[PDB]
Amino acid sequence: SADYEPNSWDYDFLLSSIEVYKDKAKKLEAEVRREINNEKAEFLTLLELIDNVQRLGLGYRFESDIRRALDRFVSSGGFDGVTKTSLHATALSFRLLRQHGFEVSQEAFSGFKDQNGNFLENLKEDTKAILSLYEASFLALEGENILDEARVFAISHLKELSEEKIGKELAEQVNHALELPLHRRTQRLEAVWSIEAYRKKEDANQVLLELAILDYNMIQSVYQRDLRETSRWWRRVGLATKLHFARDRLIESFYWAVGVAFEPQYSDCRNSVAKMFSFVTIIDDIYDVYGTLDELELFTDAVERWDVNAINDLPDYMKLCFLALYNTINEIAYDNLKDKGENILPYLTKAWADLCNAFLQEAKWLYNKSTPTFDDYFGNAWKSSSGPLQLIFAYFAVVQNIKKEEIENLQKYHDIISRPSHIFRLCNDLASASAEIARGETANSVSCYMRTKGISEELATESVMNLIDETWKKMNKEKLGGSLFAKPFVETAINLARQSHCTYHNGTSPDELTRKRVLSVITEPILPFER
Repeated sequence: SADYEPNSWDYDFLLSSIEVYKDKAKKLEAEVRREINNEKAEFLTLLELIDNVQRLGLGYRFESDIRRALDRFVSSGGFDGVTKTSLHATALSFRLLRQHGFEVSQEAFSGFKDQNGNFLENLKEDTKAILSLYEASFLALEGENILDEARVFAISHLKELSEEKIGKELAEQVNHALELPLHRRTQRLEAVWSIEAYRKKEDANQVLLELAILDYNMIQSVYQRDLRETSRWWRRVGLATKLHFARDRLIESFYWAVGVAFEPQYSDCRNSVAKMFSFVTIIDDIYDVYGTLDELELFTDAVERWDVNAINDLPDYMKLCFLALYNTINEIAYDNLKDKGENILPYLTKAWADLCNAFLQEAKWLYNKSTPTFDDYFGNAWKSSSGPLQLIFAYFAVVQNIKKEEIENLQKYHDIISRPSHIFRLCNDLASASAEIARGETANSVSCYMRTKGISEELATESVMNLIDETWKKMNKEKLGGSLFAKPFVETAINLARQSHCTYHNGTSPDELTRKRVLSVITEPILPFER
């Protein structure tokens, strides 16, 4: 059928003094759509265009155009011949195809090996192709050994590189890929970086470049508006000021939400997740350092009973904390009862009851100086991260028609939200591993892994790294098909993982990097286009 219905992100709506900005955005967008649709353009060129469009942060806007292009690139058999011509073309086309649900085999790289079954060592000459292969390897599924091998062959060459041999441009490109592959970096962060990079190319498509900048700043404006309303709500609750021991992480929480749902039409999800993580921060502090087991026991009990007529059992500080959570969640339940005509309160309260219990378990292991095996510890840790609770709330804010089966699967911690949480927990612990280890702390996935396997931090650190890689492959299959959930929500879940990779780094300085990123994504707009 024909679809003439409007999009929640069309400039005609998002840009309703400004009339000037709208017309230009639409004109630029029109020309870009024409290019992606160019029926007579060199295939490799078409693919490189799609790649920039996406890297610059505009893929969500030309989603159907790109699928259409990839479709005729396959039917015409342009892909079959490419897998025999260039490595760069194969890898790039492979990544874009798999990314868009297309069925591709790892055997498309078998033609770049030798009799020994190894990639031709001379391929390292074309650094560009090596970068492409690298990026594509990350979309590997379980079993695809060729891709795993390709990732190895790629990193070897990229590390042994230098600006002097490839140039300041390609060099900056290699360092970026290594820092974090495209498939794992959040879309908003990758866009800021690519836009700064593209605007320096002497042959960069000006129309596309202006559109990227204009669109990026437009979306950022929504975030600022979103954060403004949420900052008002937060300050209204005043929970952060009344609890002298608690730390305020509203801005950091919002930054985190942007990684989960960057599309402008997702303000609710963005706000729901920002608010939720904000409460998680305070409650986490309550169980981690402030509360005594007797009190923690009472609070946990209160969240399970979800009875407002029993807050007088809690000590003053928890009494305030509990009522704030109680109302906030009931608020969200109301919104859903009003919009979807469904009572989801049980699902939201269960998520919170579960989290608190995970927090309680850690408080107990800590108090009793217990030493659970990695499996028991981690099993509890990926839940205490709040990752699945955040996804359960995201669900109701992302899907229009909720399905009893889907929510029941989320309630059972289906792979869709558990896998990303595994990564969430692992990236957090990895970043603080060295610190907590040299301090005698054992409450950390890496530390726990060390004790459970009896190996060095270096050894354990690698094991955790490989653990993440495996999780990504299983996570990639979920999105590729055979999922109970709609692909849109599968991507949301995965974004939690992506955000995890970005908010947890080694270090520019660590605290310095977290400041720059939050500013480049929320506060400071991108410098206007220069002709």
